[PDB]
Amino acid sequence: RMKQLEDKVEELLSKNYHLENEVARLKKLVGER
Amino acid sequence: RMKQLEDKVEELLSKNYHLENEVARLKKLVGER
Amino acid sequence: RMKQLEDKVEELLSKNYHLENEVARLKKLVGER
Repeated sequence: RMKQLEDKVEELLSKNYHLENEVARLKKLVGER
Repeated sequence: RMKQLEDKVEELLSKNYHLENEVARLKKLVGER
Repeated sequence: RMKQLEDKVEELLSKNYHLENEVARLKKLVGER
């Protein structure tokens, strides 16, 4: 169960990094509107 | 400890899912400009 | 390993909260029409 949680935290970490880049991009696009 | 971590990873997983749906929606509403 | 996972999920939980506030703001700025 611990290895599985580790694998899941790793993908959530990567998803979080992506979302931050997307949110930063949207902030700027919403800015331009 | 493990039950607590499981609960917390679930919380983050469902929060992440909600944010990604909203961000996907906003990308479309904002468009290119 | 367990302490390390716990520490990482704590960090991600706070990062997720920040992104939710940003997304909430953008939803409002973008609007319904």
